Amino acid sequence: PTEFLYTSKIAAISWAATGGRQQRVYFQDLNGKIREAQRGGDNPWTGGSSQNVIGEAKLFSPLAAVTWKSAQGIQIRVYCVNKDNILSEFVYDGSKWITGQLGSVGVKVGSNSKLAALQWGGSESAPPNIRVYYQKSNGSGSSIHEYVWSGKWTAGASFGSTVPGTGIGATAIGPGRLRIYYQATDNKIREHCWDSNSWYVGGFSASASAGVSIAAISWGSTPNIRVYWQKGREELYEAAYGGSWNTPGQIKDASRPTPSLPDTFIAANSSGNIDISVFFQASGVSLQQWQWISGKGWSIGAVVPTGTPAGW
Amino acid sequence: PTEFLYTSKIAAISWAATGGRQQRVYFQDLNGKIREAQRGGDNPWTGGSSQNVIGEAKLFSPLAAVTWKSAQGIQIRVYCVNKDNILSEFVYDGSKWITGQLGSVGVKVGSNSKLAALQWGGSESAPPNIRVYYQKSNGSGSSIHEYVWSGKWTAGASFGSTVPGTGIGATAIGPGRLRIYYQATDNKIREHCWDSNSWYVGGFSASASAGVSIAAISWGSTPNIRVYWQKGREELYEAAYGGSWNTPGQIKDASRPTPSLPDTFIAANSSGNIDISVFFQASGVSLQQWQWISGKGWSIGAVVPTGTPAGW
Ligand SMILES: C[C@@H]1O[C@@H](O)[C@@H](O)[C@H](O)[C@@H]1O
Ligand SMILES: C[C@@H]1O[C@@H](O)[C@@H](O)[C@H](O)[C@@H]1O
Ligand SMILES: C[C@@H]1O[C@H](O)[C@@H](O)[C@H](O)[C@@H]1O
Ligand SMILES: C[C@@H]1O[C@H](O)[C@@H](O)[C@H](O)[C@@H]1O
Ligand SMILES: C[C@@H]1O[C@H](O)[C@@H](O)[C@H](O)[C@@H]1O
Ligand SMILES: C[C@@H]1O[C@H](O)[C@@H](O)[C@H](O)[C@@H]1O
Repeated sequence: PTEFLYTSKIAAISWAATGGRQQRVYFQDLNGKIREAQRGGDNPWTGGSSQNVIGEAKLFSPLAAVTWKSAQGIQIRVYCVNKDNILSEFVYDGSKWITGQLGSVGVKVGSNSKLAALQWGGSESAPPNIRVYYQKSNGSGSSIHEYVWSGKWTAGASFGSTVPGTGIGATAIGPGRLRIYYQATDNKIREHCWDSNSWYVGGFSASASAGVSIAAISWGSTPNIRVYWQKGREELYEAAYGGSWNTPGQIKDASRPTPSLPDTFIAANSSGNIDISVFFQASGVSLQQWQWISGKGWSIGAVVPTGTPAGW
Repeated sequence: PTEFLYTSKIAAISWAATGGRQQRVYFQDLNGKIREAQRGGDNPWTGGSSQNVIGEAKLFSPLAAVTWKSAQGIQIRVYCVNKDNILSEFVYDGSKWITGQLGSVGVKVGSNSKLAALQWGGSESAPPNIRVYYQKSNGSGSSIHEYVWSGKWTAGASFGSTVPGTGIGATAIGPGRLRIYYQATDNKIREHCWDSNSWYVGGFSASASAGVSIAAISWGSTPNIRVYWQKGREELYEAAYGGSWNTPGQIKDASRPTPSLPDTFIAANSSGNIDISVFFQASGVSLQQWQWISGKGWSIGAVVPTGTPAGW
């Protein structure tokens, strides 16, 4: 066995770095602690142990993460909720892990809410623009809320009517161009857009099993968007936009059918042009990933270490 | 969600009492603590909360339990292993929970070993005869070992060649008549017997999926024996002896197929003539039970409470 909490949420990020793609994955352990696992290039994963704790949150807390490069180094922000359901934030300032200011704002989240976050603009010469999405109530037909950081935290918009505790996918397809994916009350995955001056319902739409976990990534000038969703113990689905949307298809391995455990979640990251990883929770309890090798295809990759309890 | 540890082992006992059947179930929480849930007659289950901790063991520790009535009241013994894989025992002396003497004997157990225990003779006027079964190594072809309590703890016999960390079912079909069920290296469930003066291979045999969890109960003058086994996410199997063995059959509900989660365990209890409960771990993560109503049949019964973490 491992110390990976069953039905723990997952958050993942990655950036291209000289010497290879850098990846960081965040997950919760049996104690409610949020751990980090790291990967550089194709070398095996590291971390994921009790020495890799970056913070603590309520058990089964939702998770989201963003990153960008600044003058002080690599910036990372991890969002979660505490035992009182207060949206909280952990900060990696380029050299160490500390607690962010978001917690002091006192944003209350629905107990069964998921989280999603996106960022754009952040660089060595510019400040980041962060958006965090969450829900206030667990009831059916609830909307999605947004908190904005542009110098200080402030409430943003609210939109959509979703299934209870819907999965949420969020990606910045361009500077100031946002796309949010969630599951509507009719079980169809919908899209909300912000291109410059206002929010509006996007054209994307797809049928999915109730309660799927959702993730989204994007890159390029077109731009290209990939939306992923998965119901535990079912196969992973991918919708791809490359100027227009294709027909969603399954990503699977004939020799390893429905590898994820029931009621679990996924997370996806991307960097460069183009590397993609989709994480899921499997028997073990293990943290695994689907990896994309442009041109070739999808294959299940290396297992991420998630600790070993005492006595094993 | 709940505080029930995913893939936690389960132990269950029951006895007939004036005013209704009494049941106690033991399971592990996210912190490694062993909790107790109780049931009297047909009233809903109680306990299972952080206030119902009877002890602590390593995470994913195997469990076994026995009970009998004495002059000081209801006696219960719960077996588990600590973080150093030392077989340990919790004692309910009729009024309170304390630690047993078995731990001081220093019996080392294989990290992936399961546990089984049986008892006979214990009453208000006689001392009990307890037997605990376990394994020393996790390798294929390993044997089963026994520890004996008849005034003091001492090593017992060793027998069989099993699959790694085999499930173990043990029941006293009569005073001094023991039956142990385990899975042999060929995946067939086998039986070992002790009727009076020596151990010997029993006649029972059945094919099963590799790594099934096994439980066994017995009662009556015939006597009657029921052997249960289950692989997580598959259906429960039952072999019934009523003078001779029938053909193993599945116990299932057409409207709730394979209700257990993958890689989970079961436990069974019985009392009177005749009440039977088979516990399993389902989505939730919940502790559920199949209940037998003589003549009628099997049906999934009430859910056992296993706590609610803070923030939910
Ligand atoms: C980039 C594109 O922007 C709008 O046209 C949406 O309706 C599309 O679904 C896509 O998100
Ligand atoms: C009570 C019976 O005892 C022996 O005859 C075994 O071979 C049978 O399988 C059964 O356990
Ligand atoms: C960007 C930083 O990289 C380092 O290697 C890690 O140890 C830190 O936790 C953080 O992820
Ligand atoms: C971008 C800002 O960085 C700061 O360190 C944090 O404290 C704020 O909450 C926000 O994340
Ligand atoms: C026999 C005893 O019954 C009581 O009700 C319980 O509270 C104890 O834990 C024990 O099971
Ligand atoms: C029957 C005996 O009861 C005692 O209280 C325990 O300490 C022994 O280990 C054993 O279980």
